[PDB]
Amino acid sequence: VNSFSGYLKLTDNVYIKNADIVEEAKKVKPTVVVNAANVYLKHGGGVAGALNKATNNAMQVESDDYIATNGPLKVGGSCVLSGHNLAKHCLHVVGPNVNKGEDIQLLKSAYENFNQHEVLLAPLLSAGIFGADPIHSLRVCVDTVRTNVYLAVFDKNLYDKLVSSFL
Ligand SMILES: Cc1c[nH]c2ncnc(NCC3(O)CCCC3)c12
Ligand SMILES: [Cl-]
Repeated sequence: VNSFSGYLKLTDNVYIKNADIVEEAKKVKPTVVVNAANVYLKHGGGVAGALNKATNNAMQVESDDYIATNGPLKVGGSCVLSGHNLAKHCLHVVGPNVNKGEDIQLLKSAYENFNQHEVLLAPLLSAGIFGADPIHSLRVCVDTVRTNVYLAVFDKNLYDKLVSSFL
């Protein structure tokens, strides 16, 4: 039993809800919130820009130190950093950004990072400003993640189409 509430169940292990991931994380304070990161951990917009804003830029400060030490992530890769006031940990996951010409096949590799965590709050990887089809992203999520994932979809109109088209 967990404190995730109001989710529609899609599979044994995948759940979904129309919700602002920022407001969800503050309410639940999950063990892991997933960020839709880029390789530079520059949290300028999208889910990443919103989460960082909610941390009063502490996420960005921590991220800049991480990059200065370790260099950029790989597309499809991840790192675990602090969750600040939103969660215990933030799993920064880099899905391919179609608006940069990045290979969409790397989306499966990106979702594989979720399997290292028993329970996560997460957005659809490569959706929104990363330019991929959110329906496809949901399919890859369901077919790749085996741990318990609570997907937050910000757009109510997008949320309804995702549910209404799920096979
Ligand atoms: C930008 C943002 C703020 N809070 C959020 N919570 C969950 N998802 C998000 N953006 C990913 C989308 O696919 C959902 C609708 C268009 C992009 C956000
Ligand atoms: Cl977005």
